Amino acid sequence: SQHQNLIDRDRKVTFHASTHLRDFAHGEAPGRVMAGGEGIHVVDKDGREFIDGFAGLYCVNIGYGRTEVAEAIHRQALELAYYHTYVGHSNEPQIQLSEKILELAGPGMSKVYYGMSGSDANETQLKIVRYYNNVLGRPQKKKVIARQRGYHGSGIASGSLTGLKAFHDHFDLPIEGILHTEAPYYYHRGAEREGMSEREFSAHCAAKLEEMILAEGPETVAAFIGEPVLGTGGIVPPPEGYWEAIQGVLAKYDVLLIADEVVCGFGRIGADFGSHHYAIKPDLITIAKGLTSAYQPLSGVIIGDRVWQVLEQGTGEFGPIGHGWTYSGHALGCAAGLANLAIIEREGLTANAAETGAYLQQCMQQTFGEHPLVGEVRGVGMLAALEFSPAPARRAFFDPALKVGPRVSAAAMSENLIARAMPQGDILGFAPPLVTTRAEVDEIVARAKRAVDKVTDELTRSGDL
Amino acid sequence: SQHQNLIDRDRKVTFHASTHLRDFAHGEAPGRVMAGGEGIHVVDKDGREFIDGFAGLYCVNIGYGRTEVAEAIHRQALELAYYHTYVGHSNEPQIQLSEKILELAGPGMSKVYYGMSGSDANETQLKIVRYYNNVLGRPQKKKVIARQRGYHGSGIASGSLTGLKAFHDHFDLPIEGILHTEAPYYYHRGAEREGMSEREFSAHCAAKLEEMILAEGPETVAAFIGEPVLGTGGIVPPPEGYWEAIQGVLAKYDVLLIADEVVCGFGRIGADFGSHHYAIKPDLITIAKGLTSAYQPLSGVIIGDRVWQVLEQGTGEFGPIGHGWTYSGHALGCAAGLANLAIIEREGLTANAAETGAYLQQCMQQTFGEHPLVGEVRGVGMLAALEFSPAPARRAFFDPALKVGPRVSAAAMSENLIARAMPQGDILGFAPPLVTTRAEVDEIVARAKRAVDKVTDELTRSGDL
Repeated sequence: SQHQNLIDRDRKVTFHASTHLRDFAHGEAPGRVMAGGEGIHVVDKDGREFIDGFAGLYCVNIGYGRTEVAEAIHRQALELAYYHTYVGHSNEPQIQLSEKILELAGPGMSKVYYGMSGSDANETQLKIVRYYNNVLGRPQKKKVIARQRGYHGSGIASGSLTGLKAFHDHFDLPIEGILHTEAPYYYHRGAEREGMSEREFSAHCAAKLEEMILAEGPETVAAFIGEPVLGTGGIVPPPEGYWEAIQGVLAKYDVLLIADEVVCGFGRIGADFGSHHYAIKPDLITIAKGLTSAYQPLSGVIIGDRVWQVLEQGTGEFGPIGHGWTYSGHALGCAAGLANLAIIEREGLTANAAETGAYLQQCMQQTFGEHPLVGEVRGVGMLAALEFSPAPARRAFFDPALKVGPRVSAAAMSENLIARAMPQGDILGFAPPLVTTRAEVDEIVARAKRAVDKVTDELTRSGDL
Repeated sequence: SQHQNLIDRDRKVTFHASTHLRDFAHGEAPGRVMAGGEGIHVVDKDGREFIDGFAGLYCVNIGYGRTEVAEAIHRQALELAYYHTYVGHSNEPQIQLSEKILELAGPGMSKVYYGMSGSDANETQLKIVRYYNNVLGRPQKKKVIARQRGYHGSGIASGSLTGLKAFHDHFDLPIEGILHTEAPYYYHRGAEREGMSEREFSAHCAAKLEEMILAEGPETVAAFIGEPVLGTGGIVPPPEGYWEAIQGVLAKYDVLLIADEVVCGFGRIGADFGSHHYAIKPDLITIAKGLTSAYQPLSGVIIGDRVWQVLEQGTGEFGPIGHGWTYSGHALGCAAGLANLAIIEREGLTANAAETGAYLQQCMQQTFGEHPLVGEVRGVGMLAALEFSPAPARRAFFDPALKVGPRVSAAAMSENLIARAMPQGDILGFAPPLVTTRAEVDEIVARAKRAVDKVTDELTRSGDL
């Protein structure tokens, strides 16, 4: 077919993200050319239509095929596609978008700096943290604490913040000065902690954070970064009491709080930001993904009042800040951001994420809460996940070599449903577009059920369950 | 005016690249809202029209106002704006663009990996170098040598590669494992080396590189990164013999070569790549800017055959590579890339850059070669620069406090010419669009002369010459 001819051309020329590079180049690993889509559906080059239960990568939040966004980009392209935004230069969409972002983020947020990826936004965060402490005369106050199973990007420094092995192994990461405290992941607590409640587990996490700060010396610890809800690390809502306990420790030691809102931002869990939902009061916020629904690459750092004041002090002392990306503030990116945010507001998609997301949780709990392959059903808003187990009542894990998670994802693909096998475990993840309806939730759940049942039967017959 | 009211809105909400953040927020530093443009001209919100002698930031290479590129973006947006390109997934523009990129880069280049900025492409390069040596069982062979005054981006690791103070000071950079050898900058050689010819200075640079490699231990040195011609570090063509001597040293010690083509790529110096012009045979190539002429954010890493072979070996051993950006391979970015490259080909812009670029060099030499303020006139292709001096014959440098470079750039702005004051010196830089005609060169030069003469008269009167 034309589809396979295109794949075979691609094998000769493209290094793809998260791909078995040898097997893809040599024809053993599969490819797929995506060609269209509308709503929650994406279509491949053969015309095969899938329900995209993952919205790309937690990002096609307003759905596919938004002509309205294409027209917004085009109107701006016929005026000015690009000029730099260095040294006080701007474009009108960028100015308007900064206003809209700050309105959504709320009081306490001061300014926006633009990039193109969540990874580059976290590079910017790290430079800000270093500059902040140098300006304040605290040259040792520089270490940054992330968490096991956090996901913060895929570069050298941003990938050091990430707490997943795939982004460190063979790359000599993390770099110096980046530390990892406990995964905020109750279902993975040790067997010895079976009896812990969520709140006791949160207390344990806060105690370990405080111990880390004290062992390192509080005068050396600058910042803590966390997603409100773990995304790529497993779609894991925080345990009861977690954010209140963590914030108390950070305040005790004057440690900055960076909320990584790349997944949770702009409606994903039923609030404007995950920080709003969980009563997190960050000093700095990372955004991307749902900022433009992926129609253009755009990222942001939202700088709070406290840090901004010190950025003013530093530039007063030392001059213009030594930071910039050529495409920072790209007018077409900002035009897409404006159109995307206007659609979210006009269509009430944050409320749909809250209400239909609650329905998603209800349907997943009903369908999978007593399934013999499912150790945990979890989620919040338009995020959900199923973590598989050979013995749910014991929170047992499968031998990773059985590839249970990947196999369930592949079985879902055979039901024409895209749902992601999450890394470092056996977990089927869901992050559907925020336009998803209750009827579409029912169809996603029904297809997922057939896929989980199929792999359950295979594992029964092979003696692995 | 409406323009200043827009700027004043922006002062309250946006952190700009390379901006005096305090003075801009408080109304004491200027802004400018850019709103339109066609060809070599860019227009602000008041309708004031400038010749952009810097093509944005060395990047609007096919000129402003290309409705053809807007239409290509729009056509693809009506099909599919975005799906991820992870795990062997692709889109048709991405496949086509990989083929076109490799055709231009030439034999020996094998694959393309996509990002959004030159900075993120150099993050990828660093991960590749680490992975390569770990797979080969050389865990110690990891150091990366860049050069003083090189520019490789503005992140943590990418900014560590950069060899300019603004991207290090107050940020605690460079990170460990990154070294800086001699600036490839003949006019800045020490007074103790006044008598060196360019070839002698190149031999000196190669000797200092060998000295560094031997002092570090060759078994600990993994790679060397360089722009063929320094861009942001001063618009500095390499001295005669430089790339021949450096490449011999790198082969002698089994050090990989990364050519950073973000500025020189896609016609800027009159060849498809700067490496072609200077007979550089790199193992890895970084690309951005002229890849899309800034119409969409897009970057690339081009991986050569020998590095690709080890990426295959490593993925064969360890599985899919732990690297990805959400927006890698964005279909609208690749569509703009294809339209941009087709325009460069159809209009013969690489040849224009060679031919009209040579004319630019001649005009700059004739107008400024004996100008009392100009210590050096230099350039190649469509890159040119004037470095100012209080005594050209001594290669003397101004007290930076006089701000000669910034003053000349501001005087050029008063002639409605954008030409950049380069960092860390008194240098007026030029990187006009590759469509620039000979008559446009004459007008650029004439406006620059008026600006240079104005500041010369000020400094003559004040006794600073």
